Amino acid sequence: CGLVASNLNLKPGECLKVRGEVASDAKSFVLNLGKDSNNLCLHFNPRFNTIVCNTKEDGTWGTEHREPAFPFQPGSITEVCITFDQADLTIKLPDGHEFKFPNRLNMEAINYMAADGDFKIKCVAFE
Amino acid sequence: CGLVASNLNLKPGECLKVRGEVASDAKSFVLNLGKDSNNLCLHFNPRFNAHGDANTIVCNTKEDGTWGTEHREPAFPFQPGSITEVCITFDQADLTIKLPDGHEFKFPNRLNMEAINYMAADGDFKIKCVAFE
Repeated sequence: CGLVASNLNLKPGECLKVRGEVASDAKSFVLNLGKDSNNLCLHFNPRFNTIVCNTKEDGTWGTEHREPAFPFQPGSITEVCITFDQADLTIKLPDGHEFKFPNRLNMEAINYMAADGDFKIKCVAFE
Repeated sequence: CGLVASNLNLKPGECLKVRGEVASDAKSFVLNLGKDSNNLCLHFNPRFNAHGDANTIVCNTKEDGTWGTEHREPAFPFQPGSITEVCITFDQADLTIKLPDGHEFKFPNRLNMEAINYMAADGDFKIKCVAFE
């Protein structure tokens, strides 16, 4: 499976920039953010067509949001940026388009990040 | 207590670039590399002080939790409160550590790691960027 990072201590206003290579045969990939594997403030699941976003609280999936698809290209290097406040997480897509996603679990920090095997993380930065 | 990363899958020849902020009160910091927390191919513990005598780079390994024979490299003048960068690569023989001034030193791959999957910083080194080149 993909890169896993803990003790991130990402605070409100701070920006998490993840650059990675989308598999040439990928039909989807996954980026999870939160406190741990069972507590996610953001399950980011683009599908090669829609973007599924959800939360997880104590292992229990929340209600999915679906955003309009982003034309991620297989075999290419793409970049996603995540910021958050008490109210919303903001997800910036490569084309500069943004959407918001509620901070339903009222997380005060993002400490956990994980990608799956369909998204090879090449670069993580905290801005 | 600092960022911890797993499933790195760093392979021979690949460069691991770690950029981070040295704590303003730091007299040293620690960056660990290996298979897991108990198995380290590199314990990178630079000790800097412009106003102290503890100036040296402590290097060691850890095998099943046990520290190996520690090596000491010449000190690097890391400045507290600054953002610094280190790049690490490896082959079967040695790990190569690239310091900010471009200076390199080597450290033996005594535990014969074929891949690095684990990295951890301490509370004195706040990682800002991790890159795989």
